[PDB]
Amino acid sequence: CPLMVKVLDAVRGRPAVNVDVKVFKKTEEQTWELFAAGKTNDNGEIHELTTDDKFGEGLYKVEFDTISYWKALGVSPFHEYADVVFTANDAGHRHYTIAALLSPYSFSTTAIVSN
Amino acid sequence: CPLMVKVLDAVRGRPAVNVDVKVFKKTEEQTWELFAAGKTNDNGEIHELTTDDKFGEGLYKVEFDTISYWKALGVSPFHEYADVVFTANDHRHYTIAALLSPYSFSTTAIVSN
Amino acid sequence: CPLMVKVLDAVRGRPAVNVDVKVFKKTEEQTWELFAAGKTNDNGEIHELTTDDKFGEGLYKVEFDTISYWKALGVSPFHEYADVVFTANDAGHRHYTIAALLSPYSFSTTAIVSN
Amino acid sequence: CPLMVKVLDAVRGRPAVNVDVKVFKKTEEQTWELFAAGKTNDNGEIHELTTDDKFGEGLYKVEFDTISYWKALGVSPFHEYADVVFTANDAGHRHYTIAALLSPYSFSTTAIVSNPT
Ligand SMILES: [Zn+2]
Ligand SMILES: [Zn+2]
Ligand SMILES: [Zn+2]
Ligand SMILES: [Zn+2]
Ligand SMILES: [Zn+2]
Repeated sequence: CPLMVKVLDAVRGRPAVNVDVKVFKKTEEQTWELFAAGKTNDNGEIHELTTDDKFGEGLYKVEFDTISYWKALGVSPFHEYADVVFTANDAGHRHYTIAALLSPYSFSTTAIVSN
Repeated sequence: CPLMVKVLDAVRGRPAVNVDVKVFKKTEEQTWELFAAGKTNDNGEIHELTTDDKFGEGLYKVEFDTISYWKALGVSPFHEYADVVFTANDHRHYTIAALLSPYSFSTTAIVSN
Repeated sequence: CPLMVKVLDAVRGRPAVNVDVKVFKKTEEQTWELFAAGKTNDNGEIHELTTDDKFGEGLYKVEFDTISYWKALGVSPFHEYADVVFTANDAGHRHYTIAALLSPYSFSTTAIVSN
Repeated sequence: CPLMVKVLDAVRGRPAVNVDVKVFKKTEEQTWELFAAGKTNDNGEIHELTTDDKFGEGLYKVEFDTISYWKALGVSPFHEYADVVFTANDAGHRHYTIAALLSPYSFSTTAIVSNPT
């Protein structure tokens, strides 16, 4: 599984469950085309997402729908969403885990890249 | 000054100097239109990014060009760039703080009156 | 396994391997007594730090030896070490994961608590 | 001013006001002696914490009382407190800002170190 996410909620000290996650890929026309999608499970992870075959070289954007996550818990957050944009698989085959730590007015995102 | 940025480098423990920062604003055509731009100074701040008059209600995107920042220091980082998107319903002042590491990016919003 | 750690290196985008982790527990005499110790593996995890039986109610301190970690990579960091202090198991039995993200001049810590 | 703190609350997007802060310094006897203390103001800063004269070489610990901060806002937090320990002024005279970002189950800290030339 070459693209994973792990989302944690810094307010509750729990994985963030039901965070809608879209992955886009940049096209020759310089637009973002929807590549993959899911919802974080009980562990704040998205199983599947894509495959070594269908992945490939290019520029990807992983978007977490943070505003819906917070609003559903009665919190009024700052950000519309949290993006991670990066070039993938251009210097040999890697696996990417995108970790996101969520607070209402703050976010962090960290990439773990393996071989 | 109603929209500020403060950028820190977590590797050096110094403000991040010369980080290209673009601010966009969402339009009725559903596109991002360039609204403001600058480069962080010696304190990692951009000084007069916009003005109370020009900065109305709407949806804004602050973009930090992190890949250039790092590459120029001989580091090969993870992110192409780092976006902060939010709706200003202001009257309020917004500081976007970013902490930069090669494989991690952290952002906090400070909102005042 | 009721007390886990997960340590990531924000410079390399890799789990932080060989970080010395000591766990202390507060005593009646108001001192810290050494409770457990380990070194992060290839995934930045310590695997069996204590056990449900030995890990009771009280005040604990998890210490990461960050200065040795960085110096060994030729970096001269800011912090001597990074501590996480917390009360555990006082409102019923929980499992605790302490996540740390390391940069030379910055450290971040998050707790994940489950039932 | 050679030692500042700046404390932010990640839940509110506001400076964290009235965070109790203590600074300790390590002694020859291997113990922590209280060196300075304050409460964060409206900007989450404590300013005149110490002075270039009083603040020499050594090992210091800056402690934020996060549990009181949160409890006073009705939040039951995870950490008892948050410590930042570091050696200061051993390679020439510097100024230190310790920035802390607080969430109920998460704590983040960054050091900004400058050379007053
Ligand atoms: Zn593979
Ligand atoms: Zn876009
Ligand atoms: Zn158990
Ligand atoms: Zn101690
Ligand atoms: Zn001085």
